[PDB]
Amino acid sequence: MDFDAIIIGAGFGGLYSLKKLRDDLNLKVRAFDRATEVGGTWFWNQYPGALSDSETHLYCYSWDKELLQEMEIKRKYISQPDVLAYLKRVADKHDLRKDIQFETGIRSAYFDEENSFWNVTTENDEKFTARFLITALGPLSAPNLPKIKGIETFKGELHHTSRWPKDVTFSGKRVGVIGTGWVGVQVITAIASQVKHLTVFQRSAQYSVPIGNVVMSETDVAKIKENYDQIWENVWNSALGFGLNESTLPTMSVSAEERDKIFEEAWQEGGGFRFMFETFGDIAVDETANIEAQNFIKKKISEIVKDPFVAKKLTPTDLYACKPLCDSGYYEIFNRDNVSLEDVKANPIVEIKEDCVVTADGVEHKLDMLICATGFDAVDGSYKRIDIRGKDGISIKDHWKDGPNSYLGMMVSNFPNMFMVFGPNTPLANSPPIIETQVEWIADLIGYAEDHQINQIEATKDAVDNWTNTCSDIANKTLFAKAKCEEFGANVNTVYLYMGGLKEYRNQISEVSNNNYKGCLLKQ
Ligand SMILES: Cc1cc2nc3c(=O)[nH]c(=O)nc-3n(C[C@H](O)[C@H](O)[C@H](O)COP(=O)(O)OP(=O)(O)OC[C@H]3O[C@@H](n4cnc5c(N)ncnc54)[C@H](O)[C@@H]3O)c2cc1C
Repeated sequence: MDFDAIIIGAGFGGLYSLKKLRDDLNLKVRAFDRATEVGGTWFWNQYPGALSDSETHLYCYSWDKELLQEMEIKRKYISQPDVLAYLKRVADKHDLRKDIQFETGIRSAYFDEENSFWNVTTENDEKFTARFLITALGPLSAPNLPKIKGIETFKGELHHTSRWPKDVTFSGKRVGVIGTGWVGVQVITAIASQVKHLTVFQRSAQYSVPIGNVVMSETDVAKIKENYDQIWENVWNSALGFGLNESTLPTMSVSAEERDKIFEEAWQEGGGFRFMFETFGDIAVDETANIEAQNFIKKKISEIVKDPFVAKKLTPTDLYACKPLCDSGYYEIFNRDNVSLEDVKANPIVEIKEDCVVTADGVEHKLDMLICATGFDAVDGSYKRIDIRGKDGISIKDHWKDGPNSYLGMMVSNFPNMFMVFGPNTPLANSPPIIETQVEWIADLIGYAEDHQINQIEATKDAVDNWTNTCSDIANKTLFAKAKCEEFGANVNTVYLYMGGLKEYRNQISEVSNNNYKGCLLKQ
């Protein structure tokens, strides 16, 4: 056996997994990533305007109190270069890179039932054995594309936001962006003032609220650092872990004037989860409440965008649901003389040619640069790109052919000694706290197994199915089921997130570890 544990991924999840298993459990560990450096999604996504949804002081690890006191809190939210710099400092400080093998994709992982360990094979045909396999593959996968006809004929710059190259310049160029979601809102806002002309190809108009990303004073920062213990206690006692005052107030239980005041206060403070969950307690649950949130944003759109026909084209016709978006000046962009909005739901893209995007009306939109601002695949995307075989050689893709599943978001029946970080049916909450929660639970179970000579840990089918039912029962009280959210698993009816909150999740998994790991088979 080469290692006690093998870790796939060197983002937030894989890095803390390595720290806990190597330095706290004193195990022999190796992590692998295709990336050339740590950071995960913050290494891969380097597009213009990439920015956290979580406020800076909470989008980080909490377990190293020296790091908390040391860390840079430059603005209220944190840019992609600065998240990457942070994670590199973590790897510096805890000497992680010597046990990470970079530029190394994992092709397959086959469980050896005779030896109760995993046979792991890299894409360069290196074989490694390890008792435990930690799959820290992240909650999102890159989504490829149904090829637009003729895309291969385009002779200008063709950039995908999931593989954004260095050295891109914008001045003097006609630029187009396909995609107006999470990523597209950030890219469009960042580049509109830099290009000669911007054409935005909008397939679905989405809601977005201001992010309110401001510089943090030394005073601001000192008071956060003085109160950090209480700040994290509030995280662990919350549903979402975003530092919000999570509301229980029903939207329709106050007057129209008081409702507008509450929305306006959130709009001015900024933040997508703030607008959706600090204002009232039923926006994601009650359609009448949700329409109030919709209308507030639609009214802001009509006030910001002066041309009422442009404002109409930007105005959504859907539920205010899915992961809430925020922006640094998105609707304002459409007042610019050098910006054109194309509704490609009404006027679809039908072809790309050597110098243009062609819409169904026959119009050739001439471009020097075309940007595909893509969405993301759900969690199981990264898993079916690895040939993972468990008991009886059944693959993870086959085991999940009828929909992904898990016990607690961390274990899959028929896949012993494998632990997922951010696997299917993990809570919806701020990611670093979820990740620390899961990594610490896995390490407690693994350290337990080492102390009790147990060498095969497996969730039962009944435990997996009960968790699917638990998640289904919560998720179907909400509008997220009805809203068809790609990042929650609508393209895999079902929402593959535990939506009972971080505090309740930590109660659920602590009950399991406290009751002799019920739902798990512990074998010697
Ligand atoms: C632009 C953007 C902004 C975000 N902002 C927020 C935010 O504000 N708040 C929040 O809570 N979440 C946010 N997220 C969600 C984000 O996924 C998490 O916060 C967190 O970064 C996930 O870390 P991870 O280590 O779990 O996964 P990742 O960072 O995705 O790391 C997974 C790693 O696994 C590697 N890997 C996968 N398959 C293989 C293989 N076969 N072989 C080798 N390596 C492999 C990948 O290369 C990747 O580096 C954001 C995501 C994006 C894309």
